[PDB]
Amino acid sequence: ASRQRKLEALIRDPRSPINVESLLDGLNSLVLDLDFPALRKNKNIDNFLNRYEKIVKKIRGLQMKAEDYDVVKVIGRGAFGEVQLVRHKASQKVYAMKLLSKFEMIKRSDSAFFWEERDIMAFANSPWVVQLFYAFQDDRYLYMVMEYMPGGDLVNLMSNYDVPEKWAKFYTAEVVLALDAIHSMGLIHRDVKPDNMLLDKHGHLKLADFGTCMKMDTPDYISPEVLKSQGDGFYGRECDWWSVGVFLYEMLVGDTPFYADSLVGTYSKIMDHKNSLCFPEDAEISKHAKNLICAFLTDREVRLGRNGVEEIRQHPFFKNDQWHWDNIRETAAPVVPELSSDIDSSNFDDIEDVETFPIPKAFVGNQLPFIGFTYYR
Amino acid sequence: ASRQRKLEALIRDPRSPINVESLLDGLNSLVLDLDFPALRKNKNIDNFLNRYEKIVKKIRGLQMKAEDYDVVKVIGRGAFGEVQLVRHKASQKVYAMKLLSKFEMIKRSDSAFFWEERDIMAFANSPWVVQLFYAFQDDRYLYMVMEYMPGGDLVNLMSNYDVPEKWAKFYTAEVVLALDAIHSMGLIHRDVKPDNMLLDKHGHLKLADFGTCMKMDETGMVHTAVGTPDYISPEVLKSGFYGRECDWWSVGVFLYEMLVGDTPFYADSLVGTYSKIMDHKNSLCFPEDAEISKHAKNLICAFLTDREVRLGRNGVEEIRQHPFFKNDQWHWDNIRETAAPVVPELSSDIDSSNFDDIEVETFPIPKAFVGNQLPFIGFTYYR
Ligand SMILES: COc1cccc([C@@H](C)NC(=O)N2CCN(c3ccncc3F)CC2)c1
Ligand SMILES: COc1cccc([C@@H](C)NC(=O)N2CCN(c3ccncc3F)CC2)c1
Repeated sequence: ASRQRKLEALIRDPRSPINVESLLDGLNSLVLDLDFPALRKNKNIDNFLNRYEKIVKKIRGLQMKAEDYDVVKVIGRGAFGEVQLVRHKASQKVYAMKLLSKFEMIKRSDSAFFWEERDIMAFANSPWVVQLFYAFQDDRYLYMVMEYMPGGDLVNLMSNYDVPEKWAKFYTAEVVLALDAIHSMGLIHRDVKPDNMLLDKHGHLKLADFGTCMKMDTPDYISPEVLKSQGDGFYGRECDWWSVGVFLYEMLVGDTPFYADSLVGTYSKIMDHKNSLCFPEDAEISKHAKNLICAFLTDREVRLGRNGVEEIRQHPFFKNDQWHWDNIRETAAPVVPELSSDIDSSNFDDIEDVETFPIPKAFVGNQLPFIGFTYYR
Repeated sequence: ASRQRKLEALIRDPRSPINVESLLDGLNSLVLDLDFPALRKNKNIDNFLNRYEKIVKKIRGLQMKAEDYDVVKVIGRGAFGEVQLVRHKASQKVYAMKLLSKFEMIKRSDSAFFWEERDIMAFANSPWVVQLFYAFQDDRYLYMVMEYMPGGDLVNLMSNYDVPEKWAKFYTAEVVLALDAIHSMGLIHRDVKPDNMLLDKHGHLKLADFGTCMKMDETGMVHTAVGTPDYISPEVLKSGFYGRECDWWSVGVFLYEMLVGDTPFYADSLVGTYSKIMDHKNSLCFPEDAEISKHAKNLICAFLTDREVRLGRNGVEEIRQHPFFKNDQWHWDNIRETAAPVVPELSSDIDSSNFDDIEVETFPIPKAFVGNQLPFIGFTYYR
């Protein structure tokens, strides 16, 4: 009665683990996990597969797949895969496509980070967060089709420009609002660095790579609390604000505040931040700028953005003739990328470069961890 | 594009193996098959189950289940389970509910017959076929909820009445139309007997128990020998392939049993019966005390021949046109809308007086994945 309506409503909902796409993943995964000669000696398994052989072929053909896209260039490599500039053959539309290796994720006991990353991108519904259009999978890989950010990352920008203060003010403010959005979604980022900051066709910020994001209840940018925790300890949204401090320093000064040749040296410097933070005497930087940086680069307890974002927004470093907080993203960016075509990847550095699951002797469920991943916007 | 529309259309279709109910069976089955302590030592399995623990509880609660019905009486027992007169607690509506044991079906290498049985009752869309309203499953059982047939079976009727010819004419004609419907759906019944013939509240026939039904080829034949023997045809005995004509043999037998009161090829032993059936040219003899017309005898004989020359080889028209069926009471286009010979006098909606009174082991906890629920993925059906 109402029960059939209730159940139908669960299945309709795109956030549901039992939506149509998830239920299909369930089927595809089961077939992938069971379709091996050794396992088909079991008559239950063999007859099941025979019954569902035809229909699962049909589905694989109809459903979205890697073959539906043409790979133009690899624009990123990461711990568990790569990012590809692609074009969808039919629509001719250009996207960024993130690939994640199932084998590697399983092998290296790390097979749950993608869920929040997927959800953030699918559902944030925010101009500070990169949009996911499609998520799908093969037997080897998870794929995430996102909107292509042709302006490249902030690491790129800082390496190709001496950044004046007015620019840094803009970018910092955009990072501030972006992080606030993430925080509103109940998330701590945990890895705010310019590698994870991307510029759109109009030179405006969007955040990408949400692989460290956690739902609330490289060391250069890590905060002292997070450092001391990992030997347990707990921490909050203020740890991201530390990283903004670092970011602003890097932009204005051009080196990282706690740079050392080794990683251990850097940790040691960060821990000793009260003494180690020194603005070089040749650095062309305002008092307000220095003030803000220092406000961020304190112990967790007294750090700017402990009492939320307003105190950050109200800081006088951010005073300017060009933009307000309510309209910054709708204003002219410092650097609008000059792009020659829809596949222009000039703001992305070139990249130079496999093993699958072994054929199992019994049921092992290597596809089980990824049931639910598929998403069609 | 159109692909997402094509795929959606597959899932919408109630005949599809990937409809929503089937996809859910898929999930439930996977959880039932994996949720055992030994298997959860595999981290893929354990974490999957943890993720899907809550939502699968929710689903089990929402979905139809045996607990939703109150069992009033067991009205039938069969090879792989039982038939229960039930009442659905909320609606208060009465149904017949057929149960089939998963364990037994698996154990006794017979785990596909129910598919056609389900489909026949779900989709026949015919007054000669018992309507299935719901099909569902537990970890132990398949359930089929059907319309309750309070008039009982023809075995019952024959035992409680000397059946005159006019009656037999009626019931035979109803069986003829019923079998024609089954045949139109592309099916050979293979087990036409009065046990499988049931009377509704108004005393009219519907067929039930489609457990022997087979889908014909594109050439009408079917491919190891089923049935209680009295009603089995010589071709099916000697088999080997056979067609729709083997059901018509059984109608011959049925008509004989109604009119005469014993089976045409009765013997004390089974071997004697087979021997008689095989020798039907000589063995078929109408007893001198039997109340039966020439036309009746003619029809029976027309059915009780070798497959090659049997009535209903050239379809049903020749059967319908046989003069035995001529009468003052009904035509073929309206028979079922005319007054039945015996309207059951029933005291209540749970009256089972036309049903005779009626006088367990589960799957072991498996050490590795074995997929005992896999054979039943797709069974669930909500009309
Ligand atoms: C742990 O596994 C992986 C696998 C691949 C990549 C990564 C990290 C290094 N970077 C990343 O995920 N991204 C998101 C997509 N980014 C865009 C590039 C253009 N357009 C839009 C993007 F979102 C680029 C950075 C980690
Ligand atoms: C092989 O396993 C089984 C298990 C149980 C029953 C059977 C067979 C022997 N009988 C059967 O299927 N039926 C259909 C339901 N029938 C109705 C009874 C009242 N009302 C409506 C019915 F359809 C009564 C006979 C076989």
